Amino acid sequence: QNKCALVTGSSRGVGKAAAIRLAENGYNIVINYARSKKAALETAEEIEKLGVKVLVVKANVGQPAKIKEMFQQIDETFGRLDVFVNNAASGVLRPVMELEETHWDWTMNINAKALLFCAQEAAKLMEKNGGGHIVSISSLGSIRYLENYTTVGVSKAALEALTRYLAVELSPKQIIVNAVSGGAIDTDALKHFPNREDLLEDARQNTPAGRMVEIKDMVDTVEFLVSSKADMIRGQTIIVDGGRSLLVL
Amino acid sequence: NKCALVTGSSRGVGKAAAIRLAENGYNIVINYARSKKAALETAEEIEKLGVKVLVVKANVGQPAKIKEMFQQIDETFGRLDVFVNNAASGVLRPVMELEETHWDWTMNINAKALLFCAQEAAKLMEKNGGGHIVSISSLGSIRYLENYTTVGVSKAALEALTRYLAVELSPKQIIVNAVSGGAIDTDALKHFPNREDLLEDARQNTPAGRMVEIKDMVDTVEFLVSSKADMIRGQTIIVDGGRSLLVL
Amino acid sequence: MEQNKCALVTGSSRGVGKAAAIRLAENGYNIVINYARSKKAALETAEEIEKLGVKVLVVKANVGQPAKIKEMFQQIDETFGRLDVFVNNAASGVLRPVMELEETHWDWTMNINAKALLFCAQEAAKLMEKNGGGHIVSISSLGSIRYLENYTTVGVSKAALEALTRYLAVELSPKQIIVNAVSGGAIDTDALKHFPNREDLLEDARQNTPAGRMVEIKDMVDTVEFLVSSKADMIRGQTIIVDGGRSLLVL
Amino acid sequence: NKCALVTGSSRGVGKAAAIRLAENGYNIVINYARSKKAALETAEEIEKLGVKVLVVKANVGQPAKIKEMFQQIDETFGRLDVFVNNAASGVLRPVMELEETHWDWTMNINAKALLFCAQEAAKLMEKNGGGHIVSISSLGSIRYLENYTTVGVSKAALEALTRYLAVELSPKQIIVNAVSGGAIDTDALKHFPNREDLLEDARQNTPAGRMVEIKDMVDTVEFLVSSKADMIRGQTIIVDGGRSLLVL
Ligand SMILES: NC(=O)C1=CN([C@@H]2O[C@H](COP(=O)(O)OP(=O)(O)OC[C@H]3O[C@@H](n4cnc5c(N)ncnc54)[C@H](OP(=O)(O)O)[C@@H]3O)[C@@H](O)[C@H]2O)C=CC1
Ligand SMILES: NC(=O)C1=CN([C@@H]2O[C@H](COP(=O)(O)OP(=O)(O)OC[C@H]3O[C@@H](n4cnc5c(N)ncnc54)[C@H](OP(=O)(O)O)[C@@H]3O)[C@@H](O)[C@H]2O)C=CC1
Ligand SMILES: NC(=O)C1=CN([C@@H]2O[C@H](COP(=O)(O)OP(=O)(O)OC[C@H]3O[C@@H](n4cnc5c(N)ncnc54)[C@H](OP(=O)(O)O)[C@@H]3O)[C@@H](O)[C@H]2O)C=CC1
Ligand SMILES: NC(=O)C1=CN([C@@H]2O[C@H](COP(=O)(O)OP(=O)(O)OC[C@H]3O[C@@H](n4cnc5c(N)ncnc54)[C@H](OP(=O)(O)O)[C@@H]3O)[C@@H](O)[C@H]2O)C=CC1
Ligand SMILES: Oc1cc(Cl)ccc1Oc1ccc(Cl)cc1Cl
Ligand SMILES: Oc1cc(Cl)ccc1Oc1ccc(Cl)cc1Cl
Ligand SMILES: Oc1cc(Cl)ccc1Oc1ccc(Cl)cc1Cl
Ligand SMILES: Oc1cc(Cl)ccc1Oc1ccc(Cl)cc1Cl
Repeated sequence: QNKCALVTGSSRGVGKAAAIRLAENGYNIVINYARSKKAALETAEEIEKLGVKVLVVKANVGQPAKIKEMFQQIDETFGRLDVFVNNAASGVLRPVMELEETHWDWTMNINAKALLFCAQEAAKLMEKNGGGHIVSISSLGSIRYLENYTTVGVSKAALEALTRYLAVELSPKQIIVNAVSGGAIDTDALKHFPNREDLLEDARQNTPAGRMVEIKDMVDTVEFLVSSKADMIRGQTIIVDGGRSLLVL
Repeated sequence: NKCALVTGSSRGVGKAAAIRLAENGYNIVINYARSKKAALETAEEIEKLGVKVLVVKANVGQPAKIKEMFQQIDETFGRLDVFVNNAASGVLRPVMELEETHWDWTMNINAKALLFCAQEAAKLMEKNGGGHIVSISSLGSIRYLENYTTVGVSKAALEALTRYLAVELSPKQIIVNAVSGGAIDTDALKHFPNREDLLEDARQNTPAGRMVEIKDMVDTVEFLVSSKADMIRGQTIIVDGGRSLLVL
Repeated sequence: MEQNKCALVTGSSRGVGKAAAIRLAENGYNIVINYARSKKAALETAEEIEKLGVKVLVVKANVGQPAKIKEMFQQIDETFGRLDVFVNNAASGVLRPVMELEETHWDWTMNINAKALLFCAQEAAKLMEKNGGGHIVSISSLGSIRYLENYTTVGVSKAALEALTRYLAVELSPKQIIVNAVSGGAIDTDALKHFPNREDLLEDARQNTPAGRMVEIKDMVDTVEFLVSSKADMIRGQTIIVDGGRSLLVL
Repeated sequence: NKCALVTGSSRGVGKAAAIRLAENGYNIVINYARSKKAALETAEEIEKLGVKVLVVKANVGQPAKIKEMFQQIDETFGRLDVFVNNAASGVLRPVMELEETHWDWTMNINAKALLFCAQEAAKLMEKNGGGHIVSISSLGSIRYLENYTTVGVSKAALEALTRYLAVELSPKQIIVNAVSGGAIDTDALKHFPNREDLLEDARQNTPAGRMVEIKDMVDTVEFLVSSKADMIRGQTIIVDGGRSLLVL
């Protein structure tokens, strides 16, 4: 058969566009979501027009038992997996002094713990045909301060560190692991930020490139990192931000 | 007089940090999870230096135990000036063998602890116009150490939390940083199946020509809480004899 | 002015630069080959590229001299009338212990490895404006940010090269010029013969790279090709490390 | 009595560092290129602290003048324990306006100088048990500062040379590191056509709620030469009030 790709959180936004790009390149697709079922089924219908097979799996990736159920479905339906894009994220955006334990656990479980358990199940499927590629999506708040972003920034720093440990430990399985970090993108996720207009204004005005990052720019780097043209890039996080992080003022 | 808490100060780096702060006149809170005998021995040594000591058993992996410990500090000393986040644990095995409990145990003790300890520290620090927070990290936050995934991932989280705390606690005049060490010959190395490899690497490959010692880590902590480092914020200072520079 | 896009690669008579130029030619770019002394190698290279059905200009220019750079870009404007891609690849160096370094060793290395990018980028930007933009990619190594034995002159020059990459990436952005770099681990090429510890570098790369093999010229060229492709237009002032995971390790 | 050299110590950070070391008991070598009166005033101030001072005119962009200066230090004091590479100059212009003379000027003074000065320092230090070398850098080494290309590129070269020197001088018992600052309101800042924007950005956006002062740079230099920083090697410590953490 043909190669298969899973993209977590692919009902909308970056994940959806990544799943479509992989489908355009001949991959069968696993679409994943937590609650936005209608958008997930609509994405699946769009992608099936390309002549690939699509499996839609509801699985909150913050719960390893749901991860394991999802991968059992992938194994039953396709019997293989070749590309895995860890893209889903959630979070609680408030000042650090107001954070509660549930806010930390929710965010860390979905955004960083997910990669460890998805990577384990992905590797077991990838070993069947000789390897594969894993790419995670991160942001500038892993290494810099974004206002109100503590829970998510800390999870993304864990995610990038996990990307390094997996990149070393899964190399014997011929699995290539890396991450792509973005500057701000005008998706539904920005609506979580009470300072949404400030972020957009800053991206529009202060990005050296002269425009904001778009979903296509993140997808283009994902595509490269799964393409076989990037097999000796390992454990790296590539920053796609139009040059915004280079500045001071 | 000012008061300092060091989590995990029954032995190793934390014990030495607490002793150094006592030598500097700070009253001390010693904290442990199970090593009570060692914690009381440490408290006895520190009272010889002429400061007061409070010993608190509190597993920092549990926010409720954290809150209890800072309630005792408020009742005993009524203030806090220095907080060193030093306690760590972990499960050291290959990534494919890790289970959810191994992740939760490690992330709760090593990284979640700083969040809840920092919130409680800040509440006490702002009573007297501020304070300093320093956390202890290692080269595995940014590089690969064998079987160290749970711990390395938690130290990367801790350094990122250090950056977020350093910005958001600045209005309270609290100065927050971290110190990352190369390998040190403490009881922690007993957790590693490759202990002898780590020591031999540190001995032979460190440019300085010797291993990092506890004293080197404490020297940087002492600098970071001294008032001479108040415009260093959110930084992780690497103390490794130059080991991480090499790319053999 | 040429109808098809045109690319310059400095130091393209052999090694990574030669391979990058052949790759760009395979993708339809007309090519400027550049060398300082290896004229025969540069001419054989151009002959292989002409068989791909693109035009090739061969220019001798020591890129450690800004005057020779200006002459080179004057030849490119005269022959092709445009430049769309510029890959700053040439390097030289003096490999010895830091205590044995003399001023001439520093000047030679900095001039060819780092100063070259500034003046080549200025001249490239002037040509790139004829068609509204372009891409500049420089080649660096792990010695920019780490210690590599005997590599002080070159490592310091590559750190300068990577900082110049960031400054150019910001300041050339209004001209729609995208500037980045690619940093490699060790590759079995003619350049390893410059190292008195060549065997130790090879043993290390072969034994300690997580990928289980050494970087090859092809892996460098694959990244170059991506960074000039239009798929990387919002990557700016970054250095992408291509080392099989080697730099991740400690022990 | 140990001896310390600080390049460019007629005014600004270099002057304050020389004063601080003199307060700590070091004999001092003051260095300048053109500000003779200022250098002489500085020496007079320092002589009042009870230490010996040597004033040496040497343009550090010229390795022959560097060699001459260290011969004078050897003859006068017979030793050197601390060397602070602080002198800098530059040409602040957009990248398209830069000429080869602007590059050579800036690179010779800011980066070439550390190589040759560290070579001569090491020959003196290794004769007497070793020493410390600290260079001063800025955020422009790793970030973009407007018009700062020549200086930012030279400072990236300086931080790389700091790494290479840290490794290769370790067998001589010489500890080499760097300190990178945010903006400071010194005479150097008047070379910037956007000085007012740098000052406003530093005052408004630094999380600490104030600008870095000369004293904060000096405090870190003092640490990095002190014995308490002997296992910090080839690191650049950022002193910027947390400014570099932000995006916006
Ligand atoms: N937008 C931006 O500016 C930037 C985004 N990022 C990263 O890009 C990635 C995608 O974000 P973006 O596309 O903007 O966000 P969107 O809100 O558009 O999409 C998020 C996707 O994640 C899914 N998801 C959320 N939680 C879970 C969960 N527990 N389990 C399974 N799926 C889940 C959502 O599905 P559902 O509705 O069912 O929850 C949705 O499909 C994230 O990792 C984000 O951190 C990085 C840099 C910048
Ligand atoms: N040793 C090394 O090579 C290096 C260590 N580090 C870091 O240094 C720090 C100290 O390690 P080190 O001194 O070597 O180790 P030690 O084993 O000597 O000391 C660990 C201390 O932490 C305490 N501790 C462990 N878990 C908890 C918990 N849940 N709650 C409260 N206290 C706890 C221990 O007490 P108890 O016995 O009661 O559990 C002990 O007092 C750690 O953060 C480690 O990550 C960093 C780099 C290198
Ligand atoms: N080989 C490796 O392990 C690695 C190499 N790199 C980098 O890759 C790049 C290419 O190296 P590599 O292909 O291995 O080296 P090679 O020796 O194979 O080729 C070097 C090329 O540079 C040219 N060159 C040297 N000096 C000048 C000059 N002054 N003016 C114009 N051309 C000049 C040479 O031509 P001529 O003979 O006429 O002088 C030759 O064409 C360099 O930037 C290097 O730092 C990076 C990481 C690893
Ligand atoms: N001010 C700031 O915001 C920041 C400064 N820095 C760094 O701090 C260091 C000191 O700068 P700062 O104190 O602000 O500047 P000042 O202008 O106050 O002092 C500069 C000193 O350098 C000397 N100097 C300049 N060129 C030479 C030369 N060729 N040979 C010998 N001495 C020379 C000057 O003496 P003379 O008059 O005789 O030439 C003078 O004593 C520099 O490395 C700078 O890059 C870093 C971050 C921020
Ligand atoms: O990580 C991100 C970073 C930025 Cl700058 C913008 C959006 C991002 O993505 C998220 C942020 C918060 C939540 Cl609740 C969910 C998502 Cl997807
Ligand atoms: O973090 C560390 C890094 C290193 Cl190189 C050596 C020891 C370390 O500390 C620990 C490692 C594992 C566990 Cl279980 C507990 C501790 Cl205190
Ligand atoms: O930069 C490099 C880094 C490595 Cl690991 C290997 C080779 C390199 O390339 C050079 C090294 C020295 C000189 Cl003189 C010339 C060149 Cl092309
Ligand atoms: O390096 C610096 C960085 C900053 Cl933010 C401010 C001043 C600096 O120092 C200089 C900058 C330019 C010149 Cl001509 C001379 C010097 Cl001393």
